[PDB]
This record gives sequence, C-alpha cells and structure tokens, in this order.
Amino acid sequence: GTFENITAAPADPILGLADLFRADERPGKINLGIGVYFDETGKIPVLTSVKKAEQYLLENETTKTYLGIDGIPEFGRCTQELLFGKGSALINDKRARTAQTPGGTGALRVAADFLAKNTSVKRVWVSNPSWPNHKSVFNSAGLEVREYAYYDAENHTLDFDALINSLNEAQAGDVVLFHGCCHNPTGIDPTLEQWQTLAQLSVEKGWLPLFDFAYQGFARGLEEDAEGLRAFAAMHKELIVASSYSKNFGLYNERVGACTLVAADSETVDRAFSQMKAAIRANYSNPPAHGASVVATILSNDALRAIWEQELTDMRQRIQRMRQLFVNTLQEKGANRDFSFIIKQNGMFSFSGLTKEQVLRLREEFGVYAVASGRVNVAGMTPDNMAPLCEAIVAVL
Amino acid sequence: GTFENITAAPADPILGLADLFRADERPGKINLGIGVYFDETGKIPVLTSVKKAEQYLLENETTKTYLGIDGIPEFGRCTQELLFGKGSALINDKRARTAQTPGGTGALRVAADFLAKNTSVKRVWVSNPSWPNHKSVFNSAGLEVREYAYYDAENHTLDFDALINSLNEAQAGDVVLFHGCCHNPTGIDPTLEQWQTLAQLSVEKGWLPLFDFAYQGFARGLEEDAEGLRAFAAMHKELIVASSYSKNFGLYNERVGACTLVAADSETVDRAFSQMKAAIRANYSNPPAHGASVVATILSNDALRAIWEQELTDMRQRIQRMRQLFVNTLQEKGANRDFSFIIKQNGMFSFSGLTKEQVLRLREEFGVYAVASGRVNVAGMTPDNMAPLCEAIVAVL
Ligand SMILES: Cc1ncc(COP(=O)(O)O)c(C=O)c1O
Ligand SMILES: Cc1ncc(COP(=O)(O)O)c(C=O)c1O
Repeated sequence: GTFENITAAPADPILGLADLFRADERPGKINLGIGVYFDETGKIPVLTSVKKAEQYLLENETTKTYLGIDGIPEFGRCTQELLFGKGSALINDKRARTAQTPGGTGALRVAADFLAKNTSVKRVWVSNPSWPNHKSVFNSAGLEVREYAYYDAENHTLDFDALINSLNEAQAGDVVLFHGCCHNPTGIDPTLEQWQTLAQLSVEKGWLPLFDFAYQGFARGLEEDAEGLRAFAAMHKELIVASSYSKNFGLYNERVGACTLVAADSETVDRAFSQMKAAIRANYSNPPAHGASVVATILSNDALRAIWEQELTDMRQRIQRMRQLFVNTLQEKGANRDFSFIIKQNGMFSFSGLTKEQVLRLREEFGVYAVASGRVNVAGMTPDNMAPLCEAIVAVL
Repeated sequence: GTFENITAAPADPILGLADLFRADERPGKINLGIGVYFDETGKIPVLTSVKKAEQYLLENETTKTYLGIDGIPEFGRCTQELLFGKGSALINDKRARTAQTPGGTGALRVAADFLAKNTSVKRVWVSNPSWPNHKSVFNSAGLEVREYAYYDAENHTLDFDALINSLNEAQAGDVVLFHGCCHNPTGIDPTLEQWQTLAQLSVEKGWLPLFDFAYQGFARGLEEDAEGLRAFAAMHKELIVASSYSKNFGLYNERVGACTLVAADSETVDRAFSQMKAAIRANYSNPPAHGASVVATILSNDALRAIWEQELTDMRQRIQRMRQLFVNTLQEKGANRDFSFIIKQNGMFSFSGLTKEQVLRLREEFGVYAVASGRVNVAGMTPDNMAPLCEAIVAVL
C-alpha cells in the first residue's frame, strides 16, 4: 500500500477552528477566527458593486474560452496603478509585469516556485508572528524560512530595534517578506519613516523585497496604505508584490489575486516573467476568470469604482468603530487590564494578548472562537454580540 | 541582481501557438490548435445550461465567503457518481475523497505535490505521445517522468504489445498515468477488454494508477466513457483520478476540476486526504467557487441536467460529423493518401500524420494553425472553413 505509511496532517490553525465552530451546537457562539468581513447584521455580504458587475458579465459574456497564462490584461494594468500610482515611473518604463493568480496565496506560491527554480534564492525571511500559511507556501517550494522579530508584546508596538538586529544575518540575495499594511496578526505597521529606513537598509544589504498586500484600503486608504511599498519601489531595482482582492472586494471564494514582478528594465522583467508563466502553466495552467473579471470591470468603470470605494470606506470605518466600542465595553464590563492599544492597531485583526489557555477557555466555556495565538477578528464584532463577548473575556482575565 | 541572469522560457507548444494566431492579421486564418469546442458558426459558445445556472447564482448568492479547502461538498459527491456510478461500492464504503481543484491541470499538480511530499513515489509513467504539459506538471513537483509506448504510427492504431513491453520496466510503487477516454493527442483509446487486461496487470505489478479524465462524454457517453476507470476501480485498493469540467461544460476559463483519492478503507483515505488538503492550502488555499457552483447546480437539478446532457450530446455528434466531412472533403480536394483512420479516433483531436515541416507550411503559407505534432482540433472544423482547410492540407502533401 502506497498510502499506508502516510502521517496525518495537523489541523490548520485557522481553518480547523472554523470546522470546530460549525460543529458546536451551543446557541450564541461568536466567530472571531477567520479573516472575513461581517456587517452589523453578523453576515458576510456580497458588495453591491460586485453584484452590479456580475449582472453585466452575465449579460455580455459570449464565451468561456481560456484566458492567457497571465490572465486578463486590464486586470494587471489596474493592479499596477493601484500599487504604484497612476503615473508611476515603474509603469512608464515598463519595468513591471503582473500575473493574475488564484488569490493572494496563489500569488505567493507562484513567486515561491518561480524563485526556487530560476534563481539562487534559498532563504525567505518572515516576521514573527505572521500569517501561519506563509511558511507552508514557501516551504512547499523547498525554500528555507527564517523569522525576524517584529512585535513588542510589552508595549504593544513595533519592536523596531529588535527587527533591525534580527535581520542582520539576512544576506544579499535573501528574500525578506513585508506586510504592505495591516500586519497579520498584530495590526501594527511601520510608520512612513520606518518604511524609508527599511528601504535604505534593504538596498544596502541587497535583499530581494517581497510585499504581501492582502488588505490595501483597510488601514487609512488605498493610496496611503501603499506608501511603504512605493518608498521601496523608488529605491529598488527588483521586488515582488503578491496582492489579494479577497478582502477589499469581498471576493474570498472567487480567488482573485496578482503577482507583480519588477526588474531593472523592460527586457529583464519580460525575460523573468516568461519563467513565471512557465511555473503557472505547470501548476494550474491559467487563472479563473469570473472573480478577476469582476474586479477589472469595477476598476475600469468610473461609476462602479466610486461605489466600491465608498463600500470599502464603509467596511474600514465600521471596523474602527468596533475597535473603540470593544475597548469601551471591556471597561464597562470591569476589565482591569488596559486594552487601549487596540485602537492603535490597523485592519481586521489585533493581538489581544490572551494566552493560549485563555483562548481555550473562551472557546469551551463561552463559545467564543479566536485563533490560539490570541488573534481576534474585530470585523466579527457587532453591537449585538459585543456585550456577551466582553463578559466572556473579563471572565477569563 | 537576482533576475538579471534568468533564461527566457520557451513558448508553450499549445498556448504559444494561440498567441501567434491572435497576432496573425490575415482574415482567413483557421485555428485547429487549442482544445476548445466551436459550433457550426465558428464561435466558442456558453452552454445554455451554464447561462441559466449563472442566472440562478446571481439572484440567490448571498455571500462569497471562503469554501473549505476541498470545495463545495455537493460538487465532490456528484463528481464521484459520474466517475464510479450511482451505487458504486467505493462510494458506499466511503473509500473515496474528492477535492475541488482549479481545472484538471490543478488536479494533476495537487496529486503530484501530494505524492512527492507524503509518499515514496519518485517516478510517473506517461504515454508517448501525450498531453505536452503532463511532463511539466510532474517534473515541477520533483517527480521523474518515464514514457511508455502507445501509438503505432504505421497502422494509426494502439500498439498494445509495445505498451506492455514498455510498462514491464515500471516497478511497484510507480505511478502509471492513463487517459480515461479520448486519448490526447491520438484519439485512440483501449477497448473494454484491453482496459481489463491493464487492470489485472496493474494489480499484479503493484502500480498506482492515475487517471486523467478531461473528456468524459466525448467518446461514446458519460457512462460508457468511464468503463475503463470502473474496471480499474473494481480491482485496486488505491488510485487517483484527476478530472476536468473545462471541456464537457465549456467552462474553460473558470477552472473547474477535481482530484479524487481512493484508498483501501475509509480510515486510510481520510488520513491521506488530510495531507492532500495540506498541499492545497500551501498552493492556492481554497478553490474558485463560480465554476464549480455552476457544475453542481446543473448536476443537482434534473431539468438543468437534462439540458446539459443534450448539449453535450450535440457537441459529441457535431465532432463526429466533422470527422466524416473532413475525410470526404479531403478526397474531393485531391488527397491521394487514405485518411479513413480519422473516423476511428475519438474526441476532439486527431493525429493527422502531417510532419512538423508540413504543419509549419500550413501556418506560414495558408494561415492554418495546428500543433507541431500534427494534432488537429476537429471541433475547430466547420462546414464554412472545411473546403479552404482541406485545400491547404492537399497543397502540402
Ligand atoms: C497577509 C496575508 N496574505 C495572504 C492571505 C491570503 O489571501 P487569499 O485568501 O486571497 O489567498 C491573507 C489572508 O488570508 C493574509 O492575511
Ligand atoms: C488530457 C488532458 N488532461 C488535462 C487537461 C487540462 O485541462 P484543464 O483546462 O481543465 O486544466 C487537458 C486539456 O486542457 C487534457 O487534454
């Protein structure tokens, strides 16, 4: 038997949680686990701009014939404008090529396979903590993953001194991964000035920067959230950007992402991009059309784009109000520990500072589900579940 | 500079040809390369069943939240019934687990990654000739690819004796890849007795069968086309099926496929399937929903399924009329070679027998695009383009 010697795989630290949640029969459960946006009703809605775009596609699509390996051309162009700016020199010099991929995960995997097979890259540096699936994606391509320090769990801030020192041994030709904004899971991003410091250090040490952009528009705005990347783009010959539209378009299950390659000149990037397409061909051949067609339609239509931007602002602002309400209700419910750092953190997630033991208590005694690392999805909080949630947390403090 | 010394990849023998066709400006160009279905009009249509299912989805979808790693459950259930039949013992014994994948290609890569990372398998056997991308997929997962004989070019038939003497070099624990029906590119499939011979030889030699099922329904029928797979399934304890809905549903660019895992018992397949989900998680996380939702909606609704089964029947029969028309028209245009063997070949493709130089001549001089191996897409032939097509072929004989 070929399958007899197989060892079972552990449950995913995030998706295994959602399986335990679907089984729990207790009334009043609260899901603060997976990173999806809930509305004030506690539901995960389809955006109006997306429904409008899907109607246009239903009426106007005449064929489902294969896309090119790199996907919808307009999708790649609108992606580069979103990341680098409408009039970026990167775009005018034709230094960037973008492949449409199945979600942000697929973009990271395409980059990993491309690097492992066509470059001397052997090592990727990832923040500690980070998205748990980062290590698995790069390991799947045979790349060693090291960790650099990031979070000051005492002051609930960026430990910039430890970050610099821990990256001292990152060699020229190593890949260093940066969260573009809304760091997962800490919600603490570098300031513009810290970005500029990292950009200078990156060029001096010869790192290959890889930016993971899964939450553009959830911190401050579409343009502001990209300031760090554009500070790097102004100084580097080469970099890679894995972006995702799962969160900011609410297109999670349609798998809409992009992997953007940047090189010194158009001739080099075209040569490298041909090898990236070869790695896509051997993986999934060509990308799924529906989700990317939606995004390209919205971003190309000025009227639909204005709808989406307002819907994104509504999502970002509801999350910020839930942060404030979360802190206030914890006080009202009698918490003596100070949770005001929550209001400083950006995006969907925040390191609550709860121990694995307290997270386990919340899940089994109170039906409140969070990731074992203490990460809670603030976007899962509503005016209706806020008080029971806070009463449960205060109970385990 | 990390990208400066990368070597450009060669063009894909199929998709590179498609790019040349799009760029060609002559109005009379004929595309017989990529495996997509054309109607008598010369367009690549969307099936009516698909359009109706998409309209249902547009009006009833309330969320785009992530699917499970293995995708839509009903999709997996309906896939297993198509492959093994309604009352299969594999299904009742719970020996089979299916993961929804991005296309058939994605199913192949998932299986390859799963095998290379969790088993001792190191060698995959693929027919000569075969789909060109088979080698790329398995090599990229780190598996060695060996070739066994299949096609008798002299008699334009299956060389069942060479096939066997070749596969005797295949050891136990090796993976042997079989086209379930409509062999690509030859269109010559084993008979039911030859399948049963290979099945017995397979269990006797200890091979792990891997079936590529991209054209179920294009040879004889949905059930008839699965006879070979069901002969293997009745004897083996383990096998893998990579299937695609790109062709038989015309959902090429939505990437709808499945990877079905079979083990000796329910406990072993679940253990093995857990590692397959891990390989998926580190690739694209979870599969695209739109295409698989369409498939599951059509197969779950009796009215829609009846429409789809008739649309698939019309596709299969139009291709059969073009095979007849193609052979007769060649005689009328002055071909002295005998092309009767084309009538005995199944599916969309036919091994024309033209040389690489003749194929090159057809493209450059006559604007007729075929794969360099001489494979032509019969489904690209229409009554309108038949006469110019055959006139060009006769002119290079
Ligand atoms: C930092 C980061 N990268 C990538 C992803 C995955 O994105 P996607 O669901 O589009 O594959 C996520 C969220 O799941 C994330 O937080
Ligand atoms: C034999 C065979 N296997 C797999 C595939 C992959 O199909 P898909 O487009 O679903 O990836 C194809 C054609 O594309 C094929 O002909």
